[PDB]
Amino acid sequence: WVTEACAPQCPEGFDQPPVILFSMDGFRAEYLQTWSTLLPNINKLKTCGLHSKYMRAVYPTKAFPNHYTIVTGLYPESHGIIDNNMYDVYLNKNFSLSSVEKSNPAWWSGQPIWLTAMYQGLKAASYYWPGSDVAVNGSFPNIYRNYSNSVPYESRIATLLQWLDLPKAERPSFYTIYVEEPDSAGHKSGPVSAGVIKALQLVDDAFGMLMEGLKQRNLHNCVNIIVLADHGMDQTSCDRVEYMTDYFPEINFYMYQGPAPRIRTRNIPQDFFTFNSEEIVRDLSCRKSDQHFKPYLTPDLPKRLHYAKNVRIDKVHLMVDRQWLAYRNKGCEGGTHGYNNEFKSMEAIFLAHGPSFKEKTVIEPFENIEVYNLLCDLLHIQPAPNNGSHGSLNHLLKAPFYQPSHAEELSKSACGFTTPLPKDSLNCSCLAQEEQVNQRLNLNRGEVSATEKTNLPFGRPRVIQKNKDHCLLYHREYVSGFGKAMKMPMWSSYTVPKPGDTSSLPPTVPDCLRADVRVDPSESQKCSFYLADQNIDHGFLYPPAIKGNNESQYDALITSNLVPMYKEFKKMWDYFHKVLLIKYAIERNGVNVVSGPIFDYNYDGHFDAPDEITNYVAGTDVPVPTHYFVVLTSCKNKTHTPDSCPGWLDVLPFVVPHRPTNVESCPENKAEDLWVEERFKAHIARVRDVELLTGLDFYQEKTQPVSEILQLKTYLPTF
Ligand SMILES: Nc1ncnc2c1ncn2[C@@H]1O[C@H](COP(=O)(O)NP(=O)(O)OP(=O)(O)O)[C@@H](O)[C@H]1O
Ligand SMILES: *[C@@H]1O[C@H](CO)[C@@H](O[C@@H]2O[C@H](CO)[C@@H](O)[C@H](O)[C@H]2NC(C)=O)[C@H](O)[C@H]1NC(C)=O
Ligand SMILES: *[C@@H]1O[C@H](CO)[C@@H](O[C@@H]2O[C@H](CO)[C@@H](O)[C@H](O)[C@H]2NC(C)=O)[C@H](O)[C@H]1NC(C)=O
Ligand SMILES: *[C@@H]1O[C@H](CO)[C@@H](O[C@@H]2O[C@H](CO)[C@@H](O)[C@H](O)[C@H]2NC(C)=O)[C@H](O)[C@H]1NC(C)=O
Ligand SMILES: *[C@@H]1O[C@H](CO)[C@@H](O)[C@H](O)[C@H]1NC(C)=O
Ligand SMILES: [Ca+2]
Ligand SMILES: [Zn+2]
Ligand SMILES: [Zn+2]
Repeated sequence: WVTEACAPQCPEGFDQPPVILFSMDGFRAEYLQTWSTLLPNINKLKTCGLHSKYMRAVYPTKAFPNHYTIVTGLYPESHGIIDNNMYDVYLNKNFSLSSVEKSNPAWWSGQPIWLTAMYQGLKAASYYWPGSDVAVNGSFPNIYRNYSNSVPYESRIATLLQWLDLPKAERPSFYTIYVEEPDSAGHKSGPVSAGVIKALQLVDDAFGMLMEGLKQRNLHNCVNIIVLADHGMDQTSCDRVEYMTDYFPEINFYMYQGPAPRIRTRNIPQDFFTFNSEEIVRDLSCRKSDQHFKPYLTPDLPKRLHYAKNVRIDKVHLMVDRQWLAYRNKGCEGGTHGYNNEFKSMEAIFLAHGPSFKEKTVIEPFENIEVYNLLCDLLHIQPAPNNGSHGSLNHLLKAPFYQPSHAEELSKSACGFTTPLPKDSLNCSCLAQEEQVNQRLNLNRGEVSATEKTNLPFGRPRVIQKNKDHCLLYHREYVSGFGKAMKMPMWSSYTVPKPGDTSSLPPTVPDCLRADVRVDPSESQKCSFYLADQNIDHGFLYPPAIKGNNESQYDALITSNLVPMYKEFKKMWDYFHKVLLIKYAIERNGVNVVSGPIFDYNYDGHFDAPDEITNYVAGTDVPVPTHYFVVLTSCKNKTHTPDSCPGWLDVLPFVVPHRPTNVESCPENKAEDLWVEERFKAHIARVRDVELLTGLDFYQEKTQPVSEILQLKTYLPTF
């Protein structure tokens, strides 16, 4: 097989292609992009078959959360396995690799692929996998095997080939195989060592034994083999470790030491809920200028990670930088994993071979949460509710099983111009003159279609929320979707064109703010609402001084486009729309911005119901957003503008947390140009992430297949 050339070639007896999920622990993308030629069998698979540049892991980048994420399609917070070592309050038990509690079905949530196959009339066998040796939802896989890390790989492969020798009735359709290397060698020496090469050569022979075995069984060109990894590897040193003793006078708390630290109380389960978690982050927030970590609360963490809604995730969490560790006391060598999944060193591998997959194709990077949807499509089975976008991975397959469709709108738009005179002043006034700008808001059929072409190129974001009373408001420079109930816009779409050298930019008009004649005063936001609240003040979603002359910016300064913002948050919001937005408009040759509020007080990752919202503006029914999104959209080819682009798009979304203090960025000593960009970049999320938090599906009028649009939806930009 290793000497053979690139080729369904399935023989009689086998009617459907079998799926094998090969896992090589700690096999980073760096290993495949540098040492691939040293691996004869793996190099023959990357050339003939299909492979990605890298496969994005899930935080924390460890075996048990990632392996179980691949088989379920759920985030660690949803499937329960948030860490290899964790504690449950309600069950009052400790989960550990050495403990017997690993076999307890109460820890394991969701439905893995092997069970999904069994519930749909397909047998599933497994030779090692975190969860396969556990009775998830009562049932066990058809051929499960109790874990033993010291078993030789040749015997593991031999028994898997023996399962394929079984007759059609007893013969399983789905398989999984786990390998400890090149992870064990990564901890022993490091990611750039001779030790990992020997382990990489050892996994190559192990994969070689499977392909050579399948060759004599005439299944090497029939089997849909998927060789992937859980995480990557990063070098560590005893000099590159942050000690907690240098931050606290006395340690009276339990900490999960390593790349993903979690602070918990010792007295459990009584003092768990009453433990002052917000105190620890406050005592760790920018204590040193050369600090190698950042303390975070569960909802304060970047939304893209999806690591908050689970009782096992301790409220106080630590975000350690690249190559650096965190320990409780003074009492390391080689390498480790558990860091941010966005990091280059934590990028896993993905390689596939078979008749279902496209031959000699190098696909773009994707998240492990999507593997479950692909596995279901390969086995011809309906998936269980997972967090992966079904249909996103159709570009990998020659013949896609699931054809995705656009998200159905559950709420119809129904605001209209009648007279330019306002019924109620709403305690707001502009010093400037007669009401001439009020008639400019009133646009004819042609003028509406003009702004629905320039500022709305991919169409209006459809409301996926049930009974959401909303109205569409049109302006010459921006189109917005006002939310009648929350008295603020859900979204605001506007295409900023490519500007000149622009050394001096026009400033925003101060003290000028009028009332909207289209929106009814009962559903309108009053300026007196922010008068009583000293902490929160009126902020505009769409910046007025971004398009046109001094007269044109009068449309934004109205009761509409007004959203509640903190005085400290405005420093991040205004600087981004005055310096950064223009800077990235030059690089992309114009940019389409879709911005709005996010309500996620229950930190589940989904949009909040009116009852779910806990904080409102002082003595008013207008809510306060938890986060604010900014979706920047352009094109892959820089020659075209977002208003008129034929081809593939380029996206840069954000989920900026709406916090009363900039304690996350730490603005002390640093000028706005040194921390605003850094925070936005740290809070970059997928288009699917903004969609789930708002209940607004984007890009529905874009002339491209639903499968191709989902690739942009799942896309996460990495710098
Ligand atoms: N199904 C399983 N059941 C129990 N233990 C397993 C199973 N699969 C793998 N393991 C064990 O989990 C290890 C991989 O876990 P990890 O890579 O997540 N953690 P490790 O390398 O020990 O170091 P840390 O950075 O977490 O300190 C393997 O080497 C096995 O010993
Ligand atoms: C889980 O294991 C930890 C130890 O790893 C246990 O923590 C101890 O809990 C007692 C109170 O019950 C404290 O006084 C000790 O200080 C804790 N130990 C350490 C090392 O800090 C915990 O009780 C275990 N939980 C269960 C349910 O087994
Ligand atoms: C994996 O190990 C477990 C625990 O040793 C085995 O489970 C036992 O199975 C027998 C029947 O074979 C039952 O009578 C026991 O009650 C089970 N114990 C527990 C704690 O579940 C299991 O059979 C082993 N599986 C394999 C494939 O070796
Ligand atoms: C990931 O998917 C799961 C399943 O679709 C979601 O979990 C469900 O969420 C609803 C609403 O909160 C609950 O009523 C269900 O009980 C949950 N089920 C399970 C098994 O957890 C989860 O919210 C999704 N997460 C994201 C980020 O999309
Ligand atoms: C558990 O198994 C039963 C079998 O009847 C099934 O109906 C149910 O959906 C399963 N639940 C999960 C969470 O897999
Ligand atoms: Ca929510
Ligand atoms: Zn691992
Ligand atoms: Zn490991």
